[PDB]
Amino acid sequence: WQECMDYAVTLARQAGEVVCEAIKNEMNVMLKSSPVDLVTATDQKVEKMLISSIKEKYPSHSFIGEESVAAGEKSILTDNPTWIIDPIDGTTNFVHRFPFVAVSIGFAVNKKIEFGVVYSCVEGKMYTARKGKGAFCNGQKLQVSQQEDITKSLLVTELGSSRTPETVRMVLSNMEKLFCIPVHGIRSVGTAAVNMCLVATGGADAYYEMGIHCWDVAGAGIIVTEAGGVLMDVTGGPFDLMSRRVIAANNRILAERIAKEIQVIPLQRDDE
Amino acid sequence: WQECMDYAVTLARQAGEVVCEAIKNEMNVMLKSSPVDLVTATDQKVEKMLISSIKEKYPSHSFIGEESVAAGEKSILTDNPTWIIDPIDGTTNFVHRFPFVAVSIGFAVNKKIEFGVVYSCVEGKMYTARKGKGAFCNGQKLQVSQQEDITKSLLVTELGSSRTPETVRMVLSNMEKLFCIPVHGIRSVGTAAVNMCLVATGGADAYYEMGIHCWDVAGAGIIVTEAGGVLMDVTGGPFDLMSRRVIAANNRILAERIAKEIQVIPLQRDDE
Ligand SMILES: [Gd]
Ligand SMILES: [Gd]
Repeated sequence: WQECMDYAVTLARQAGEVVCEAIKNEMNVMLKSSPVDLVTATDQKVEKMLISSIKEKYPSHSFIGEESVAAGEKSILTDNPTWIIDPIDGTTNFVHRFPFVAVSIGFAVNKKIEFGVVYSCVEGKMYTARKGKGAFCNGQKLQVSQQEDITKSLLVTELGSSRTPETVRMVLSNMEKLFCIPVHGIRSVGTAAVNMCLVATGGADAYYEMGIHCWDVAGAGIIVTEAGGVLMDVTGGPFDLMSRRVIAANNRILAERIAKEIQVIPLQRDDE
Repeated sequence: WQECMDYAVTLARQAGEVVCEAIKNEMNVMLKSSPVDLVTATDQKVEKMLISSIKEKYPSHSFIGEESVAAGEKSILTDNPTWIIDPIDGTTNFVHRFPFVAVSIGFAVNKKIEFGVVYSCVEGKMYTARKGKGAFCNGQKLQVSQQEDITKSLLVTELGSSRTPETVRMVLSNMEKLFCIPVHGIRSVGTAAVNMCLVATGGADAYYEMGIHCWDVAGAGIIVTEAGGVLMDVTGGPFDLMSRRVIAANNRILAERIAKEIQVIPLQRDDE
């Protein structure tokens, strides 16, 4: 898989320069399923670029890409080597030129993530990890923080893509409960992958979110774990890449505490 | 004032260097008015260095510094040339090694901000503005976004330092109201000064917060305005530096819509 990985880094770095030059130009913003569900020609271009290049080199491999799913493709994960991608994690940020945008690539075999590559383009920060081999950022080794007291923690989360009153109310109510424990604070950068990378560096103690997709988390998941973190479902069960829910934390104490305080939202699985 | 400004820039870089070394070291974390109201020895030494360096060149100027006020110095703003400083804007970020921390220096004459310097030390971005001269980041001129439609905007805000349930509930309901217009999103990097510089670069369309202090916004206020944006009170009225409230937007159209949607939170003024 090292070869695939080596290749993935080169691809991500390259896709990153396309995003990077694009962010300075005018964009034709399109809508997908709602007025806040955005896409640009750059997300589509980037995904097409990634997919042709990998299939050209790994014809037998499968793909799960955000925009191809939007175009008809189905997000079912088999045992087969699969490339899980969000051409631009932080699409909204991209549209606004908010400087937190990543190319996210996760590689799964036997339905378990083997490596991950997350390229925060505007900062020129390359985050990578290979199962059993470490988490790095521009060659520097990552380690999650040591914090076991929630009352001294810094959390990351996002507001979500739903604008339905009932759902928003649940998301804010979950926030409120955490906030009031109290915790040191809550931050929101606008990208699950970047948020999770902040946990892998020890900058944030934990990230949680409900409503994400497998492409948003496939790359960064392994980076948190290889940095010494844990992935868990918000239900307190085992992390499930297709569940639309995640808790990425420095340790299991913090993760179970968060699971405890928040209420789950009903969501349609990515494999349904 | 150019001279003063030229000297402020130098001091910012110097203090910026102290913060950056310290961030990777073990810290002495102390409490101020509560368990979530933090201070480190770095906050204190940077502020001391700044003031003692200023007083030396300009013995007759006045100072409003966060940690000094904390120490008994009052926060009364007079016509005298006054330096308004947050030695570390984003103290909580600093304690966690969350990479958004800034040195913020505002300089006011006749109760009006004449120039501001915000150094985001970790990113290495020097933001400066001088009334009537423009706003820059590392030598590149800034300009706010042109978005006039609230439904296509990206907002930045903070949850605040209060953990009083009534208050918390007001912050979140304010958020809910904006969220549901809907707006494209809401971000939080953990520092008023950096959040405001993101508006000045056109990365975010507007920033609002109730509960900041004059030292949190004095430096960044002039950056947004010289970038072509506006400062307004939450009433839709004129910006009042000592009021603990601000709307910093690309333009008056978005500024006024936000003012129209949010409810005021009662707070003690900096001058009370
Ligand atoms: Gd995306
Ligand atoms: Gd501070």
